[PDB]
Amino acid sequence: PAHGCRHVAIIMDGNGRWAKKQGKIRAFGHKAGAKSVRRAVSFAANNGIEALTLYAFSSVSALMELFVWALDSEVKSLHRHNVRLRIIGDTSRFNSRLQERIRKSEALTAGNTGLTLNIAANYGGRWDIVQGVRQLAEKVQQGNLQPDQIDEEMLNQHVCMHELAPVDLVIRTGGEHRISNFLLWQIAYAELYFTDVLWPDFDEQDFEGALNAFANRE
Amino acid sequence: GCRHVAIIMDGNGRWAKKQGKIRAFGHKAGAKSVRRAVSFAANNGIEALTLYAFSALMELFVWALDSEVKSLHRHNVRLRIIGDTSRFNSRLQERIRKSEALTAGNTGLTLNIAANYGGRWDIVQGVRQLAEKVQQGNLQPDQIDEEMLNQHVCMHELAPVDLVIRTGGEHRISNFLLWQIAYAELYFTDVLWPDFDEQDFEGALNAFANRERR
Ligand SMILES: O=P(O)(O)C(O)(Cc1cccc(-c2ccc(-c3ccccc3)cc2)c1)P(=O)(O)O
Ligand SMILES: O=P(O)(O)C(O)(Cc1cccc(-c2ccc(-c3ccccc3)cc2)c1)P(=O)(O)O
Repeated sequence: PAHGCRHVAIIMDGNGRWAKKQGKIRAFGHKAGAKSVRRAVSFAANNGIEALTLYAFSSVSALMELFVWALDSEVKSLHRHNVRLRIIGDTSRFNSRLQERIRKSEALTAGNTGLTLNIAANYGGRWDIVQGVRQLAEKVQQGNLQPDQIDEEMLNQHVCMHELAPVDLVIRTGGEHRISNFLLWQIAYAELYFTDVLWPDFDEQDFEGALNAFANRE
Repeated sequence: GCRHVAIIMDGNGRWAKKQGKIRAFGHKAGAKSVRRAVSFAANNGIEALTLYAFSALMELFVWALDSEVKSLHRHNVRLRIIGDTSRFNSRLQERIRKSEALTAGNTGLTLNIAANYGGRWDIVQGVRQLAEKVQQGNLQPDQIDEEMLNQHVCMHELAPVDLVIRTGGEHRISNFLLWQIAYAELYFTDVLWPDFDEQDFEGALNAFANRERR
């Protein structure tokens, strides 16, 4: 599309600060944050973005259960919106019901032709590089791979989201200017966009602002 | 307290053109800004300063080493070059090795110059080392973890990078440090490298300080 942006990653932060400023509890901030997630996803779909990767930053094993569990009611709506869903992160420690649910959801939306929405859950950028590395170590132990044949491009095939367009833009709301171990390998050439807007208030116009920044930046 | 600053020095050529001068002029001013930045870091107890030049130079590299290494040593600065130097000519490689050997025991600022460096390359050199230990048999694929990999990436022996500064206007890491900046504060300034001075540097350090608090 015109903005030249195919894949956007967002570090969502500030829901709690937002609530507290309103004199409200964290639950209120979560309702507002989900509403902002729904709006950012439709915005992305309606604007020709191919992939949207979302990371919720928290101001632990159970939390990442709730989080991904909530996303369950959302699956049907997402499917109906022709969105392809994927969960990225270490879910190897999640009970196998979730892992099946997760794979059902991924199976279900797998053939949709709209926005590919990647949701981070128990994700870490270093972990991501590590699992890809383990995968190369296996091929070594099997005598199929020679250490010296290992290059960037090869490791690149084993990190999360290798099959999607490379990340063009990473937006971080909430005021902090750090990656906080979200994508690392994948952001080597991405435009980085930091805004003080808290996630609950980040809307279509804020998203347009980031895309135009990227459009003119490149 | 900011212990290790990494800087993506960008803007020399664009700067030259603004003055109506040739590229070589920007370089000259570029190198003076490096001198000033390194003095500033040493002058303020920063443990490590890592410099990445973002874009013959092999002979000039020999010259920067032969000419400045003596002063850095006198300033108790420990010098290290990071990146792929395996293909530079052997004389430059030797010069790099001696300069490093000469200042290795210094205890002041450790100045890391990234030459022919890339963040992905850096992670891959570490991976290859770990693959060797697997091929041999003294490492099980699933024994590999974050800590282990971290022990084979450049600068693992130094304080973790706290602040990455990119001058020149672009808002990208451009395949500079990747594994190492997972928790680093990122500071972008439109100031062109030749104009980046003590005040600009402190501004970034202040940003780090103030933000570290809030
Ligand atoms: O932004 P924070 O750090 O204040 C916090 O809300 C965590 C958080 C960050 C970003 C996004 C979200 C969030 C993302 C998604 C949803 C959501 C989405 C769909 C359905 C239900 C709930 C709710 C909340 C939560 P926390 O739980 O740490 O107060
Ligand atoms: O413990 P509860 O039942 O009070 C509540 O937190 C449940 C909840 C609803 C929506 C989202 C979340 C939630 C969102 C995000 C995260 C999270 C995100 C990133 C890292 C760690 C934790 C954890 C939990 C939790 P609620 O939103 O109803 O206050």
